[PDB]
Amino acid sequence: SQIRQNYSTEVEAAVNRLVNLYLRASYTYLSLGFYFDRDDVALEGVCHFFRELAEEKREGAERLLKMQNQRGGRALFQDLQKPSQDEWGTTLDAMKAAIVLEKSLNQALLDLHALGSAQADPHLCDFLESHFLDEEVKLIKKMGDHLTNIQRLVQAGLGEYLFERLTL
Amino acid sequence: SQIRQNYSTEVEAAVNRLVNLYLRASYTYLSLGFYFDRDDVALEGVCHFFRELAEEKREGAERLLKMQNQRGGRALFQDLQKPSQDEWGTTLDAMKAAIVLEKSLNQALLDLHALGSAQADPHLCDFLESHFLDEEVKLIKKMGDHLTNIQRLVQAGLGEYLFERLTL
Amino acid sequence: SQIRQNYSTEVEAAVNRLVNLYLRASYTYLSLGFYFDRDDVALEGVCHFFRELAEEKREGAERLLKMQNQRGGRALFQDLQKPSQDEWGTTLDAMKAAIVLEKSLNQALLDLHALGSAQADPHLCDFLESHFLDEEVKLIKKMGDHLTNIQRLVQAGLGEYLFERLTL
Amino acid sequence: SQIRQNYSTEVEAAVNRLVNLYLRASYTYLSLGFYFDRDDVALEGVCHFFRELAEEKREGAERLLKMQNQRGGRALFQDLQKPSQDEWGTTLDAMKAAIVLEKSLNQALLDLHALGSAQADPHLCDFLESHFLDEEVKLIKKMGDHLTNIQRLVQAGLGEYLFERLTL
Ligand SMILES: CCC[C@H](C)C1(CC)C(=O)NC(=S)NC1=O
Ligand SMILES: CCC[C@H](C)C1(CC)C(=O)NC(=S)NC1=O
Repeated sequence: SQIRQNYSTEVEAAVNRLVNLYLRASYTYLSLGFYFDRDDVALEGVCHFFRELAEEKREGAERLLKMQNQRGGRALFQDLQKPSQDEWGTTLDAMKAAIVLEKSLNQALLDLHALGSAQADPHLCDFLESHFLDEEVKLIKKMGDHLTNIQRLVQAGLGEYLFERLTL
Repeated sequence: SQIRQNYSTEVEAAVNRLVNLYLRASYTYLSLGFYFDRDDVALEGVCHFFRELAEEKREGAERLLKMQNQRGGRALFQDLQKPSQDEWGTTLDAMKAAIVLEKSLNQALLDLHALGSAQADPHLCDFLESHFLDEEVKLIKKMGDHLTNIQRLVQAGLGEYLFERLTL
Repeated sequence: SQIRQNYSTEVEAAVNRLVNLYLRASYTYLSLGFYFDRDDVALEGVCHFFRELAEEKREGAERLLKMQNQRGGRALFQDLQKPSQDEWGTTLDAMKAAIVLEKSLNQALLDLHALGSAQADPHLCDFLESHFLDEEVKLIKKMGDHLTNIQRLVQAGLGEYLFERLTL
Repeated sequence: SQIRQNYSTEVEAAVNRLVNLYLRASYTYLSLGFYFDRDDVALEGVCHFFRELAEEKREGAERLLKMQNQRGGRALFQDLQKPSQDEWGTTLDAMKAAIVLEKSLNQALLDLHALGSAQADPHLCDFLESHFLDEEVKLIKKMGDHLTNIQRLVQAGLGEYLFERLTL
């Protein structure tokens, strides 16, 4: 590539993997969103919460793809694995699964940052810090807060309704 | 009729029956609405929900009557049977009865559509699809969502109050 | 399902398959979009054209999922297969592949409509006609128009630049 | 210096060198700009492109000088070497020379960042990342895109005119 400079093949490949992880995360949130839209689940606040997260992860993937091109790397796409569950249980179950997912994304980000540091790639490191690392930390804090409130509310049916109405 | 074209006597009669069904549905919702306005029931959100549905069914009947005339059919009215209950019990009972009513209207619509198809009456078929079929599907989904939330809330008295305050 | 009415297991499954097809189409357009964003391809008008299509297909999938829930069907997700190519060649190659993709989506829509008709499911048939069938016909006409203009322009390099600047 | 803290003599000197590089880059773009303003070259879009870059590099130098003072370093200026060419040939030649220049600036930035990291000077590292590293990456991507389009257009005279009219 005519523009490629200080961009290692290792980082390029790791960025492609992280794109796949973000798209897969988006797909998972899509599934979570429509599960709470089921007539036998019917928690619209929860549905909206997860659908918004699907959009955020998709946007994250697109930002990574833009950066890949800006650096002269080449986007390579793989199959997107279907979400790990077909039915997501209670709001509590769903939020626990969401925090597990975000922590795995966060760890992938931290791994990529470490790689960037080892390759002496400051543009990559700054890119991750500015657009991804703090966003993940804030989202995980929010999920933790939600989990704590859901747990304190669980009269389980009553608690789930009130959380959806008054928080989400 | 000078304007009548491709409008079978079978469809004409079925449309008159569907008008009666919609007016009867409107009357039922009128009764449901005023039951929840009783001082010993006193659930204003529920009262408003059903009164709005009474207006919707009445409007549906008028749209059918307009179409009957547009096609050159002749409106024939029958007695409107009084609603099946004088007292409607809990919000849960009422919502269950409402979904039963809507499914019966929906089935009458599907039957009429089938008749239209067999008579090769595309104007009728399009009319039902554009103004009735999707409206019914959306209303039934909403009722299902309500039923699910009411059920998860039923501290029965507390649940009924919260649903009325926070959803309706 | 408490709300499910006149919704066959066959249609439910076919809708799930069509969701997968739309998500896969969205993924393909995502890949096409970022290919034209490469510094060694650099056709921004083409990139934007395909990225907008990615968004349209994704929205189509979400509308299908909403309808699945409205009817009381159950969304089931499968792996999304990666796009059929990693590199998409010229604008001409890409547009040809795009029209092939849209025709396959269109055929899946026509198959589903035929299924709906055979199952006597007028809500499904109306849903497809109102939101999908005409959109596909219009998009395919537009692509055909583009293909014809690209072809008349192909001084191949010059033609590709002018099309991107003056049409897209 | 009363304010100087954690600012090594090595970084101070490297910053002075980078100021010289940016001023020299500004001077080069000034020359490129006025070459395309010649009546026997006459490509106003190209002239404007390079004149804007002259202003950007000059601003970059001033930001470095401001930072030097903020840290308690002492600005030292050297002769500015005249640009490497008096005449810049075709738009293609000029854009190639521009990308070579930007890559050399980028490498100087990466070297300075590496120095900062080795000296444990996080303020310097953050300063470069926030104001210089991403700007360079974006500018180099843009130049690569331009080069690719110029190349696809080169009927050389015709191609050069169209690029100037329709892109710049
Ligand atoms: C908002 C969900 C997006 C969706 C899950 C998905 C991946 C399947 C995505 O992340 N991005 C695009 S472009 N299309 C898609 O279908
Ligand atoms: C816009 C060009 C600026 C110009 C080349 C130059 C260096 C010669 C510069 O970069 N900055 C200042 S203050 N004066 C100058 O003459």
